[PDB]
Amino acid sequence: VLARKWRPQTFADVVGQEHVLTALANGLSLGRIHHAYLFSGTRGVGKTSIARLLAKGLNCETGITATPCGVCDNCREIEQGRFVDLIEIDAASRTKVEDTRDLLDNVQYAPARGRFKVYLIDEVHMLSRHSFNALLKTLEEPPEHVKFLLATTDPQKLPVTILSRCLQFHLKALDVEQIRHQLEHILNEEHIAHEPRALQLLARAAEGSLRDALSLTDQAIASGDGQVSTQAVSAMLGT
Ligand SMILES: Nc1ncnc2c1ncn2[C@@H]1O[C@H](COP(=O)(O)OP(=O)(O)OP(O)(O)=S)[C@@H](O)[C@H]1O
Ligand SMILES: [Zn+2]
Repeated sequence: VLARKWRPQTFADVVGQEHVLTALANGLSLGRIHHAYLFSGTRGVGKTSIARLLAKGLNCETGITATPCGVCDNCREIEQGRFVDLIEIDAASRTKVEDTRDLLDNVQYAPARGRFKVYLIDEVHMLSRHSFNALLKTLEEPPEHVKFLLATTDPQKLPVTILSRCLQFHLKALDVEQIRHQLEHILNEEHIAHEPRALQLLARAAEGSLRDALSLTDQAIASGDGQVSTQAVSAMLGT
């Protein structure tokens, strides 16, 4: 679907989180790396995308950069989600509760391939109290070669002892114009027909989320004869 196909592959592909992208790039470019990053914000605004690019910028074979090359093996594997040094943890999953608990109790201090062992934790506020302390403990005695990239829609639900040990970045819900322009850009690249009004209606219905925006666009295309027209979208949205 559009959402997976148009996942940001470079900071330049990211829509509207400038204040965050400028700080991450400055830090990366000057070799100033903190041990833990926290990305907060609502739904589908780009938290995981940015965390993933940061992990990519940190392990690029080309060197620590704010512009991962995107063609080296480390970059390709991270992209595929099959990189040995990018350990993805989902605190919100009912199914991976043990793996979540175990991996955090057994941090692998030495990367096997890349220069850093990276942990990316989704919805970190949903971790058990046990794991919170496991994490805290690691953030208190920062293993080198190991970086923690946390994401969450509710930073406040997080123990202040942990929040305090991260570099916090607050992502904003995206503007109607920010979303509208991205949809237009994507549809132009896909060579899919669209009408101005139709895109305005989808951007508005997305209500701040680029992911919901792409999901609504994919539904529009599928139910509207392989195109995005004002008439078909209005009917679909109940305009
Ligand atoms: N700022 C953005 N710029 C460009 N595309 C984006 C942006 N935010 C979201 N997208 C699209 O939305 C999809 C999901 O975005 P994510 O980065 O996973 O959002 P998120 O903020 O982590 O959302 P959750 O998991 O619901 S909290 C991506 O694969 C993109 O196609
Ligand atoms: Zn690379």
